[PDB]
Amino acid sequence: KTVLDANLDPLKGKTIGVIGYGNQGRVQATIMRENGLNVIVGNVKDKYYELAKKEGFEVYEIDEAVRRSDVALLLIPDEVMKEVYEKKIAPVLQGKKEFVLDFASGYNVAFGLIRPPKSVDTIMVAPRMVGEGIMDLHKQGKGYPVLLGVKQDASGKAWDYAKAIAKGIGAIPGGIAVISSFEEEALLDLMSEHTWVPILFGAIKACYDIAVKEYGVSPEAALLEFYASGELAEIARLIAEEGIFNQMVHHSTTSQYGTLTRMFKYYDVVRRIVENEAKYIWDGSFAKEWSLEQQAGYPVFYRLWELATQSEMAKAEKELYKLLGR
Amino acid sequence: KTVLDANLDPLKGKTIGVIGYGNQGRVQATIMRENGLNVIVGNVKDKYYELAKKEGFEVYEIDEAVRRSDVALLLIPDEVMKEVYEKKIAPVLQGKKEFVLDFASGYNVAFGLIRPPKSVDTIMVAPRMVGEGIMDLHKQGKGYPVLLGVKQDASGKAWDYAKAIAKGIGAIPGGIAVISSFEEEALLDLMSEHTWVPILFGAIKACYDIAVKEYGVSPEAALLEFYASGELAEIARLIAEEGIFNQMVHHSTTSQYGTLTRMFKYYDVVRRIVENEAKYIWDGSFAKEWSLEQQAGYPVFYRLWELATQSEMAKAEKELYKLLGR
Amino acid sequence: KTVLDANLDPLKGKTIGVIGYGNQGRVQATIMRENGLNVIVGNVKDKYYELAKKEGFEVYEIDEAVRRSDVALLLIPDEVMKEVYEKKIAPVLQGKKEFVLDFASGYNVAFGLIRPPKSVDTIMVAPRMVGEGIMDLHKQGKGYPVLLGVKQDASGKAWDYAKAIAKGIGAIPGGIAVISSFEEEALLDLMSEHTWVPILFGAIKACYDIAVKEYGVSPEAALLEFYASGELAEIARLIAEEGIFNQMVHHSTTSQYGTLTRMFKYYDVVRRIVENEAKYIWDGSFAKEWSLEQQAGYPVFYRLWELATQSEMAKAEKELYKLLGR
Amino acid sequence: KTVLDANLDPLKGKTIGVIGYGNQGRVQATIMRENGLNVIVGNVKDKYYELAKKEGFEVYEIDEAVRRSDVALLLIPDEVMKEVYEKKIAPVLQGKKEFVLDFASGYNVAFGLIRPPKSVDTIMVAPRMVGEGIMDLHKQGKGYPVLLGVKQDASGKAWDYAKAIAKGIGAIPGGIAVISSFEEEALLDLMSEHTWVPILFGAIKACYDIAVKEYGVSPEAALLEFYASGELAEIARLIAEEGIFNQMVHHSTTSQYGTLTRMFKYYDVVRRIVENEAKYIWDGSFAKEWSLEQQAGYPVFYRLWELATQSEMAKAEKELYKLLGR
Ligand SMILES: [Mg+2]
Ligand SMILES: [Mg+2]
Ligand SMILES: [Mg+2]
Ligand SMILES: [Mg+2]
Ligand SMILES: [Mg+2]
Ligand SMILES: [Mg+2]
Ligand SMILES: [Mg+2]
Ligand SMILES: [Mg+2]
Repeated sequence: KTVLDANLDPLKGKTIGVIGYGNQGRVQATIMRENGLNVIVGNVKDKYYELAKKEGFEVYEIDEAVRRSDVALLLIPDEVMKEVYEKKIAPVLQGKKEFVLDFASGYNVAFGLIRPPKSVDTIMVAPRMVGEGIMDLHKQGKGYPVLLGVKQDASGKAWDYAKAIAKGIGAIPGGIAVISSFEEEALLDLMSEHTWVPILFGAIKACYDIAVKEYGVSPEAALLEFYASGELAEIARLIAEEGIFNQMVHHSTTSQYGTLTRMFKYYDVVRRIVENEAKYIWDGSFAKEWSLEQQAGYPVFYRLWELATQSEMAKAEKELYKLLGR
Repeated sequence: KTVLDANLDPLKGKTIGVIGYGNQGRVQATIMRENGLNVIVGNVKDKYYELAKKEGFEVYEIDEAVRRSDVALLLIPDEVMKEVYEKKIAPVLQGKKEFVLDFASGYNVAFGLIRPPKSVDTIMVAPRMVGEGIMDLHKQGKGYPVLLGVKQDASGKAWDYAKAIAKGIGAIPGGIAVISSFEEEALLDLMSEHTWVPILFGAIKACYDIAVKEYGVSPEAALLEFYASGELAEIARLIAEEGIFNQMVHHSTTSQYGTLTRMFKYYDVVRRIVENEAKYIWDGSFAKEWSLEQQAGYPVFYRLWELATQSEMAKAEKELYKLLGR
Repeated sequence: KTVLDANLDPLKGKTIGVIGYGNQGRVQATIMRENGLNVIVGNVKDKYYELAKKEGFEVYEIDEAVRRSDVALLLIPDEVMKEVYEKKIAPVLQGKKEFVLDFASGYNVAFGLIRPPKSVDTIMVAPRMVGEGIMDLHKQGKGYPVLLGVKQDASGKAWDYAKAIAKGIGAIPGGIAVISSFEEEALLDLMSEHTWVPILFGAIKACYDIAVKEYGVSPEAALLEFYASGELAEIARLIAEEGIFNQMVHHSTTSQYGTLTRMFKYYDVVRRIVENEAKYIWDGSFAKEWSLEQQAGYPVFYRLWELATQSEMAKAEKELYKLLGR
Repeated sequence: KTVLDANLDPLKGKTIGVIGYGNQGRVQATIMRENGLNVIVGNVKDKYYELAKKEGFEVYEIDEAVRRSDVALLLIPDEVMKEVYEKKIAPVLQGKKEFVLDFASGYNVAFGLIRPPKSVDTIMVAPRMVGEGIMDLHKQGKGYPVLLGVKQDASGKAWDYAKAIAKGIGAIPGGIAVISSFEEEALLDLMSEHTWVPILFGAIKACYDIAVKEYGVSPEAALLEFYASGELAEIARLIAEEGIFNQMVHHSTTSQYGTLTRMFKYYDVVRRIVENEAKYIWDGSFAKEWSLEQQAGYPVFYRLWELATQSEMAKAEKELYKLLGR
C-alpha cells in the first residue's frame, strides 16, 4: 500500500523555493538541483548563508524567496519555525493564487501552531534516515524511505505534488514512500523519544546504581559491560539487516533464554508506560507544556541537565574516557 | 430579597458610553436609547461598525467614546477584553474625577485580570436570557431577570447606578434583579459549563458507545432515540414553565419510576464531580490555565476539536442529517 | 440500510382495528382514515370514548373491535396492557386463522409479559416524535421517523405489513423507517430514561446543593443560572438542527474549552454508570422489579415523590415561579 | 411545644365509630364511653365480637358501623388493614360530605398503602404505653403520652379534632401530646425495632457463643448472668424513673467505668448501623419487602424462626426453665 514511482512534470518547469540551508538544506537542495529543478535558497544572513553561496546557489532573504517561489519547502528547525512563519511568510501568503507549502516536521502543523490559509495546499515529506547517509546513498544509487501526507488539499493536485517531490529529492526509486497523515508523523516522531529511549537510558542508569551501590562492583567495571565497550552498537547493527528477533540466532543459547523469558514477562509492565504516553501526545497535551517551557525560559530543561551531568554514572565515564584514549 | 423598581434620574441627564456593538450592542443599546438616554457606541472600524451606524447611532473609536462618556458600559467578549482595557481605557482612566464602569462578565474582574482604579466605581449587570429573546420581550412588554453586583464603591452611589441601569435596559419591571457579587456571577457562569453540560454530552456519547459496540443496535436507530429526534427539546420546554420535577406528571408511570430511583441513586456519585469542580474555579485555578492556553496558541483546544469531530457518533449524525433533509 | 417507501395494498381492503383512543389514538387514527383504511376504534366507555365518537369514528368495546378487526393496532399504555391483553384479547385470539397484531411499545413483549400465539404475527411500529408534532407535520407535509420490527413471522407477510402501516400512518415518505428488533426498541426507550436523564437532574440538583450550602450564592440566583432562565431550552434547540458538537460554534471560546476538556475527562467515569445500567435492563432485571412495585402498591414510588417535592431546590423554585408571573 | 388540654365539644354530640375490638378496642373504647361519647363498635363476627357485646356496647359489622359513624377510629392490626380498608370502607367513603378518619398506625398511611379521599380528613393518635397499663392509669387518675399528627386537612378542623380525641381517650390531662407527622411516627416505631432491639438480642447471643464455645463456661452458668436472672429487668426499671445515665449512680464504681469507656468507644461503630437503617426506612424500601414477604407466603419469616428456635442458646434455656420451676 506504498508508492514507488511517479511523475516529475508537476513540480517541473516552475521554481521551487527552499527555506533554510541547515541539516536538510545542505542535503536536500543539491539533489533537487540535480533533477533539473530551479531551486532558490532562502536564509537570513548568518554562517549558513555562506555555505549556500559557497556551493553554487542563488540565495536571498527568507521572506523574499517565497515571493519568487512556486513550490515552497520549509527546512528549518521546529522551535524557531512558528515565529518565522508568522513574521515572514504570513504577510506574503495573501498574494498567492495557487501555492503548495511543504513541511518536513509534523509537530508544528498537527497541533495547530501553524495554520496555513485555504489557497496554500500544505503537505509533508519526512525522510527516514540519519541525514548523514543520504549523500552516501545518493552516491551509491539507492534511495531512502519517506513519509508522505496531505493536510489541506484545496486544488486536487496534492498527490500530484506529494509524490513528485519524493521523486525529486531522490527518495524513490530505491526507497519507498508511505502515505500517511500529519498526525501520525507527529506521533511516531515523539512517542519514540518518549517511550523507548528514556526507558532505555533510565534502565542503564538503574543498572549502574544497583550494581555499584549494593553488589560492590567496581565503578570502572560496570561501565565496560553496559555501554563503554561496544555491545549496544553491536546489538544495533544486526537489527538493521536481519530483523529484531532474527539477530538473536547469533547469540549464545543462554542469552536467548533469559531475554525471551523476560521480554514476555515485562511486556505488560511496559505497555502501561507506553499507552499512557501515547494518549498524552494525542491530546495535544505535550505540545502545550513544551510551548510553556520556552516562554518560562527553560528552568526545568536547565536543572535536568545539571542533574544529569553531575550523576555518578556521568562522572565515572569522564575519567574512563581519559583512560581509553577517547 | 430582590429589587423590582428604582429611579432612573441617576444615570439620566449624563451621556452613557457603550463599548462594542456585538451580541449585546445590537440588543442593549436600542433599549437604552428608548429610555431617554444619550448613548454613544464605541467600536473600532470593522463589520460591526456598520450596523451601529446603519441603525441610527453616533459612533466613534473605542478609547474615544470613554472620553465623552460619563457612565461606561463594556459589552465586548471576554477573551479580547483584557488587552483592550489595558491599551485603550487604561491610558484615559487617569483623567476621570467621578466614573462608573460596568461589565456584563464577572470572569475578567473577579479573578483580577482587570483591576480598575479607585475613582472608577466598577459594577455588574448580567442578563439572564438568550439575548435573542430580549427584543421579543421588549416587543411583548415584560422584562428579564438580571444579576447586579458591586465590586468597588468609592462614592456611595453604586446602587443608585446599579439599579438605574437595570431600569434603563428594560430588565425591571417585568423581570427581577438579584443583588449578588462579582465572584458569584463568575462561579455560576462557569460551573454550569463545567459540571452538568459536559457530563450530559459525555453521557449521550457513552450511551452510543455502549449500545452500538456491544448490544448490536443499528447506528441510525441509536441517534433517533438519543438526540436526533426531539425529546431533549421536549424535556427542556416543560421545565421553563412548570418546574424540574413538576413536568414529570406529563410522563408515563414507568418513566417516573426509573428516573426517580436512579436520580437519588447516582446523586452521591455526581456530587463529588461537582464539589471538586467548584473548588477548582473558586481557587482561580481555571482562570490560570485558560490564560495559558491562549498564550500557547490553543494546542489542546485544537486537538480536542478533531477528536470530537471525528468521533463515530459525530460521523454517524452527518449521514443522518443528509437523510432527514437537514 | 433504511426503508423509504412501500406498498399500501397489503393492509388495504381489510378493516384495521384500533385499540384505545389515548395519546396515539387521537393522533394515529385520523391519519389512517385519511389513507383510505377502514379503522374501528376500540375503547371501553370512559372520557376517551367520547372524543372518538365526537370526531367521527365508529367505536365499540375493546374485546369486540378485535373480533371485527383484520389488522390489530394496540395503542394503550404499558402498565395496563398486560391484564387487558389477558382478559379481553386472550379469549378471542383462538378464532383467528390469519392475524397480525401491532404494539407501539416493546417493553411488554420483549420481556415476555405478553406472549401471542403462533397464528398471530406480532410486529412493532414505534414513532420517534413528541406526538404533539405529528399533526403539525401531517399539516406541513413531511413525515417522522419510526422503528419497525418483527417478533413472530408465521406467514412470511410480516414486512409486507410492517412497512405498509408505516406508509399508512404517514411516517414515510418524508421520514425514514429503521428495521430493528423488539429487544432493541425496549432497550433504547429505557436506557435513555435510566442513564442520561437521571444523571442530568441529579447534576442540576447537586450544583444547587454545592453552591448554596457552601459558596454562599443566593437561592434565587442559583436557579436563574441553572434552569429557571432558558439556556437548557436554548442548548437543546440547536442540537435538533445542527448537531451535538456543531452547535458549539455558536458559543464563546471559553465555553467550548471548559466543555471539551471535561467531556473527555469524565467520559470514563460516566461510561461505568451506563454500562452497568445497560446490562441491568438486558437481563430482564428491571422488568421484574417494576412488576413488583406495582404489586406492592408503589411504596417506593410514593416516598421518592415526597423526597423530591420537598427538596430545597424544589421548594425554592416554587416562590420563584410566583415571582416571574409563572 | 406540646399541648396539654383542649375542648371536647368538637367530637361531642356526634357518634364516633370504633373499628375492631382488639388490643386497643378493649382499652380505648371504654374510656371514650366514659367521657360522654356515643361509640359504636365495628367488628366482624369472631371471638372479639363477643367481648364487645359482653361488656355493654352496641356492635355491628365493620363496613356498617362507618355508615352510622361521624368520627372514625380504626383500631385494627397493620397487616390486615390494607385489604379491609379497600373492601369495606372504600365503597362507602364516597357518601361522606364531611368525615374524619383516625389511624393509630402510621405505617399503612405514610408509605401510601392507604390513600383516603379529599373529603375524609385523616389524622393520627398514637399511644405511648404498654396498653396493659392504660386502665391502671385510668384507675389511678393520670394520663399517658400520645403522638398527634395530621396528614390531610380539607376542612381546617383537624386540630379541633386531633386534640379532642386525645382529650377523649384520657391521654391528657395527666400525660402530654406531641404534635408530629405521619412520617415521623412510622419512623420511630420501625427504627426502634430495627436498630437497638436486634442489636441487643444479637449481642446477648454473641456473648453466649463466645463464652461457651471458647472460654469453657458452663452452659447453665452463662444464661444466669446474661438474662435468666433479672438484671435486664433491673437495668430497665430504673431508666423509667431516673434517666438513662442517672441510674448508673446506683452501681459499683467499676461498672460505671467499663460502661462509659466503651459506650463512647463503640458509638462510631453503632452509628453506621443506625444511619444506614434509617435511610432504608425513609426511602420506603422496607415497606416494599415486607409487602413482598406477605405475598410470597413468608418463606424467610418461617425459616428464621426455625433457625432461632433451634439455636443452642434457645435450646439451653429450655432445660433451665424446667429447673427454676418456670
Ligand atoms: Mg525520528
Ligand atoms: Mg553473551
Ligand atoms: Mg450562562
Ligand atoms: Mg416514554
Ligand atoms: Mg422515548
Ligand atoms: Mg457563555
Ligand atoms: Mg413501639
Ligand atoms: Mg456489678
